[PDB]
Amino acid sequence: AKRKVEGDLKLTQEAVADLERNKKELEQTIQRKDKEIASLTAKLEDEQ
Amino acid sequence: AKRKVEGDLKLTQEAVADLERNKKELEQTIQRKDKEIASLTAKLEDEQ
Repeated sequence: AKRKVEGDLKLTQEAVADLERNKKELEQTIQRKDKEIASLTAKLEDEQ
Repeated sequence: AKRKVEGDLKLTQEAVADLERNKKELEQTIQRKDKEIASLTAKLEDEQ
Protein backbone atom coordinates (compact mmCIF):
# COMPACT_ATOMS: atom_id res chain seq x y z
CA ALA A 1 0.00 0.00 0.00
CA LYS A 2 2.66 2.51 0.85
CA ARG A 3 3.63 2.01 -2.77
CA LYS A 4 0.18 3.08 -3.98
CA VAL A 5 0.25 6.21 -1.87
CA GLU A 6 3.68 7.10 -3.19
CA GLY A 7 2.47 6.56 -6.76
CA ASP A 8 -0.43 8.92 -6.14
CA LEU A 9 2.01 11.51 -4.82
CA LYS A 10 4.13 11.16 -7.94
CA LEU A 11 1.07 11.63 -10.15
CA THR A 12 0.03 14.74 -8.24
CA GLN A 13 3.55 16.13 -8.65
CA GLU A 14 3.29 15.40 -12.39
CA ALA A 15 0.07 17.44 -12.44
CA VAL A 16 1.92 20.32 -10.76
CA ALA A 17 5.02 20.57 -13.11
CA ASP A 18 2.45 20.78 -15.89
CA LEU A 19 0.76 23.36 -13.69
CA GLU A 20 3.94 25.37 -14.06
CA ARG A 21 3.58 24.73 -17.79
CA ASN A 22 0.06 26.14 -17.68
CA LYS A 23 0.93 29.18 -15.57
CA LYS A 24 3.73 30.32 -17.87
CA GLU A 25 1.83 29.61 -21.07
CA LEU A 26 -0.93 31.80 -19.68
CA GLU A 27 1.08 34.67 -18.20
CA GLN A 28 2.57 35.33 -21.63
CA THR A 29 -0.99 35.99 -22.78
CA ILE A 30 -1.39 38.37 -19.84
CA GLN A 31 1.54 40.47 -21.02
CA ARG A 32 0.67 40.17 -24.72
CA LYS A 33 -2.92 41.31 -24.22
CA ASP A 34 -1.54 44.02 -21.93
CA LYS A 35 0.62 45.54 -24.67
CA GLU A 36 -2.19 45.27 -27.21
CA ILE A 37 -4.63 47.33 -25.16
CA ALA A 38 -1.74 49.65 -24.26
CA SER A 39 -1.44 50.04 -28.02
CA LEU A 40 -5.15 50.08 -28.83
CA THR A 41 -6.71 51.92 -25.87
CA ALA A 42 -4.02 54.53 -26.32
CA LYS A 43 -4.63 54.92 -30.05
CA LEU A 44 -8.43 54.60 -29.91
CA GLU A 45 -8.96 57.71 -27.79
CA ASP A 46 -6.44 59.51 -30.00
CA GLU A 47 -8.35 58.41 -33.10
CA GLN A 48 -11.37 59.52 -31.12
CA ALA B 1 7.28 5.83 6.99
CA LYS B 2 3.95 5.32 5.25
CA ARG B 3 2.20 7.65 7.69
CA LYS B 4 4.07 10.91 7.09
CA VAL B 5 4.05 10.36 3.33
CA GLU B 6 0.26 9.93 3.43
CA GLY B 7 -0.02 13.43 4.89
CA ASP B 8 2.41 14.75 2.29
CA LEU B 9 -0.04 13.76 -0.43
CA LYS B 10 -2.71 15.71 1.45
CA LEU B 11 -0.32 18.66 1.46
CA THR B 12 0.60 18.39 -2.20
CA GLN B 13 -2.90 17.72 -3.55
CA GLU B 14 -4.32 21.02 -2.29
CA ALA B 15 -1.24 22.87 -3.52
CA VAL B 16 -2.08 21.34 -6.87
CA ALA B 17 -5.73 22.31 -6.39
CA ASP B 18 -4.75 25.86 -5.40
CA LEU B 19 -3.04 26.22 -8.74
CA GLU B 20 -5.95 24.30 -10.23
CA ARG B 21 -8.26 26.84 -8.65
CA ASN B 22 -5.87 29.50 -9.93
CA LYS B 23 -6.08 27.78 -13.32
CA LYS B 24 -9.74 28.54 -13.83
CA GLU B 25 -9.53 32.18 -12.74
CA LEU B 26 -6.49 32.74 -14.94
CA GLU B 27 -8.54 31.52 -17.88
CA GLN B 28 -11.43 33.62 -16.55
CA THR B 29 -9.48 36.89 -16.65
CA ILE B 30 -8.39 36.00 -20.18
CA GLN B 31 -12.01 35.11 -20.97
CA ARG B 32 -12.81 38.50 -19.44
CA LYS B 33 -10.41 40.01 -21.99
CA ASP B 34 -11.00 37.63 -24.91
CA LYS B 35 -14.04 39.59 -26.05
CA GLU B 36 -13.23 43.30 -25.79
CA ILE B 37 -10.08 43.28 -27.93
CA ALA B 38 -11.94 41.59 -30.77
CA SER B 39 -14.64 44.20 -30.11
CA LEU B 40 -12.41 47.28 -30.06
CA THR B 41 -10.77 46.22 -33.33
CA ALA B 42 -14.20 46.72 -34.84
CA LYS B 43 -14.87 49.91 -32.85
CA LEU B 44 -11.54 51.47 -33.81
CA GLU B 45 -12.18 50.48 -37.42
CA ASP B 46 -15.77 51.73 -37.39
CA GLU B 47 -14.71 55.13 -36.08
CA GLN B 48 -11.83 55.22 -38.55
